[PDB]
Amino acid sequence: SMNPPPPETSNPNKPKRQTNQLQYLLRVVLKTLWKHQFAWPFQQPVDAVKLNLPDYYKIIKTPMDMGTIKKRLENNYYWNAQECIQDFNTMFTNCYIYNKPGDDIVLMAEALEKLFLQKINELPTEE
Ligand SMILES: Cn1cc(-c2cccc(N3CCCC3=O)c2)c2ccccc2c1=O
Repeated sequence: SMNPPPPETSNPNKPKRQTNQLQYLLRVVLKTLWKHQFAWPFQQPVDAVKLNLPDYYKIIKTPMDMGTIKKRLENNYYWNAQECIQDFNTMFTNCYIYNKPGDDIVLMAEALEKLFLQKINELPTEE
């Protein structure tokens, strides 16, 4: 029932890049999802204490959220776009794993994921 530490957003010994694809993931993908009317449950780690979800971190062992992704992008945490795309996919998948089909949170994830897929469909060619 307690919260775990959040995912890492800083690691000075992890090698970093700022590729044109990563810039797109920030300027296009994250900004589009962040401003969406359904973004708010995804803008920070799930607070299992405040939300009374004592089993959330029993079931979800790879937590991820847009607040974390935003920090990772703004602090140039990633080497490549695939790492960040995997973070978005982890976020969506966690929601579908934990919750029931048709729950409000699942509908919200599905709306965000539809936009995510549209934006990643036009991920620019590297350099
Ligand atoms: C991804 N996610 C998110 C929420 C969820 C909804 C609303 C609000 C917040 N907030 C606000 C600040 C801290 C916080 O946790 C999380 C949620 C709630 C119930 C069941 C499942 C989920 C879920 O799967």
